[PDB]
Amino acid sequence: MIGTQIVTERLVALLESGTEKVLLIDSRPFVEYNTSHILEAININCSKLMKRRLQQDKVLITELIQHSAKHKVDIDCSQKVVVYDQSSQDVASLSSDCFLTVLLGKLEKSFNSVHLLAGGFAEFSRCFPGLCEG
Amino acid sequence: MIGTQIVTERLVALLESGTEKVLLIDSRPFVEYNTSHILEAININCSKLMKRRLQQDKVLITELIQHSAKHKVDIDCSQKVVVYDQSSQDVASLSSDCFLTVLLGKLEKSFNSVHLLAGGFAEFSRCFPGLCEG
Amino acid sequence: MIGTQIVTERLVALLESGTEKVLLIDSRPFVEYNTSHILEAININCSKLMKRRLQQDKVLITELIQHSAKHKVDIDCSQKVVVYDQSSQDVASLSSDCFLTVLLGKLEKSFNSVHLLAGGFAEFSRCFPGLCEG
Amino acid sequence: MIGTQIVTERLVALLESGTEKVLLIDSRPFVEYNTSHILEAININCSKLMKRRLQQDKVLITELIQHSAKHKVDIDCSQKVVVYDQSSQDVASLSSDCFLTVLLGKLEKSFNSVHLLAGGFAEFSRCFPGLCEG
Repeated sequence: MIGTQIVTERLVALLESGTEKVLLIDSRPFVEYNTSHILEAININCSKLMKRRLQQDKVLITELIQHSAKHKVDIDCSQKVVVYDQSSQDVASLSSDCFLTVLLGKLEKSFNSVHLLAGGFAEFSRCFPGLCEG
Repeated sequence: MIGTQIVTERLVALLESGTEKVLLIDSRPFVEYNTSHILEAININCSKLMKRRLQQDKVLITELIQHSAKHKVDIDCSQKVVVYDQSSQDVASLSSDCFLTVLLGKLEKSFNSVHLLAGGFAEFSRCFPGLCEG
Repeated sequence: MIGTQIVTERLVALLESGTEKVLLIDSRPFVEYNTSHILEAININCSKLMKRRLQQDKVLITELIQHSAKHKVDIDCSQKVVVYDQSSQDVASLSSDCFLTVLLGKLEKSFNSVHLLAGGFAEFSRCFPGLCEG
Repeated sequence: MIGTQIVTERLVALLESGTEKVLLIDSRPFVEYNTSHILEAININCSKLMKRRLQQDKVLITELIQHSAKHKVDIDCSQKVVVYDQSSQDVASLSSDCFLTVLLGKLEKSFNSVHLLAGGFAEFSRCFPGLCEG
């Protein structure tokens, strides 16, 4: 896993353009997600069990994404994928074995461009409240 | 689905010099596969029942690829993927609603480089019988 | 250089439905190009002198592509690239040290998807004479 | 231009792995570069003139990279490219028309993975002094 980031302003620049198709993933607990999240973000359960099954490779990230979608999600390895939790500043500040870290590895294998959101939902919701759904 | 081909000879070249990881997909009936197939190739049942599940996006291709593997098949979008049937010369000569075309469409979505083997397992086993497996 | 092909028919399909940007490269002598070439195709002189400059990496392919364009050719690595000569059936039938093979090698380095047109400008102009340009 | 970042720790993780080939680009003035820079970083002159020629598309970024290399540089669109200046924190904190911003656009077009180093040479040299050359 390489691990790269995108900042809020640049994500919004990305969303506002008909340039790229974005897969937005919210890796927080569902109460948080259901409470508020970035528009059209897909909730991927931050479970300790799900982490085990992903690293056991008994679940595929592409499988989890689609099962987690209320919509019928488009899986396409050309989609720019942005992941976020509550307040992680960068990939380096993560522990080697946590869920988000595991999630990024699986994603970087199935998608060409995978980025963590700098500051997480905390910063994003702080800057663009009109872009969050409750 | 765009549809590109690789000729039998460039496949071997692609294999011999391990500069790229190759995912080899045998899309023929199980009996044809189990008889003889290109070394290390993965069999994806030519089931019209599996077809209908793919077009329904009720099963993902990478899911279907890992299910059809004895070893731990590494789903990685930067893998070069080569599909083969019995004796298809190229992608244009395929019907609009056949398993292969359905298979290639879903594969090109999950994988960067996806190629049909020009001539199928007919010409390959006709040229490199030592690279086949009983 | 791996070496993959696209058949005349899938090229047109690739063009008609603008879901991908296509870079069309005519690798024949200038007189052959100027007579008739596939619509919008860029001519890259088959010069043994240009060959030697490419293998010396004294001229870059994207440099050579923009030099050989009347319009502003957008060098973009995510462009689908299709090369053609007069009547080459596939990449395997090419000599190890010919311009085409040298051209494809450098192109695959600068571009994600690079394909030889199966049958060259012979079969294409034999099938879509309306998509040729005098 | 999308614009993404990589932090020092993750760049070093990237360099230390035989996983990916990295193109390291130093976009500062040459006195700074010659004074000290990250090992094997290629100096790309931060010139106001060069900025104009790049945006006029009269110079190609792939052309500039190779001309700027004391070594014979490998241009290959699969190379992970990390760019850095003195102390830019993220892409969003850049002005829309500055050189670095122009540089990132051109690079993102010729390379699949292009990232700005979070904090620039200032932070990198602050953390890994043994990885800088004077």
